[PDB]
Amino acid sequence: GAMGWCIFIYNLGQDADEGILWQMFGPFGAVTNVKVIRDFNTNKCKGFGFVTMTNYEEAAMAIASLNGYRLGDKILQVSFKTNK
Amino acid sequence: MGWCIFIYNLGQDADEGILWQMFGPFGAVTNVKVIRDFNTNKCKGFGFVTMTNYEEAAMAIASLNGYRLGDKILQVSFKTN
RNA sequence: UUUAUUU
Repeated sequence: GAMGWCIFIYNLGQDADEGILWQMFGPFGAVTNVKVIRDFNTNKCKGFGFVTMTNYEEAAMAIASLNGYRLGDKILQVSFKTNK
Repeated sequence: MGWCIFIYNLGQDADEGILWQMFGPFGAVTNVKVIRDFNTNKCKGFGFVTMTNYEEAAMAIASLNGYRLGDKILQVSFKTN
């Protein structure tokens, strides 16, 4: 719908930035927003972020390819965002 | 803040209650956490306690290291970087 | 075997 679908990415590095998210997700389809969550005191990435994709089937393709992807030396976890 | 204490060789079913019961008697404790596998939610075998007072943390460590928890011998120490 | 897990 209008909100799109929100994807949660875990196991980003301390120097990860929005550019790394756009680059990873952009290829699978329309991406409308990205955000890296950063540590209040250090300004480093706390290790996770969010990407909003418009179309469910493109979001599902992204998650299938990127969940388990090795970025630097860490195995990413990616899935649709849950509440909290 | 306080002094962070590392506890290794916790079993799968270990929880915060067991850590509170062990370390509580030695002095002020402000946090306990058991580390769990994100998927299975089973304790991965270690946890942490934060105690406020350096000398009380020392006493807990010297007293509890080698403590037998179920079938397992615990390793307790000041947390390393 | 030394805690970033959902803005």
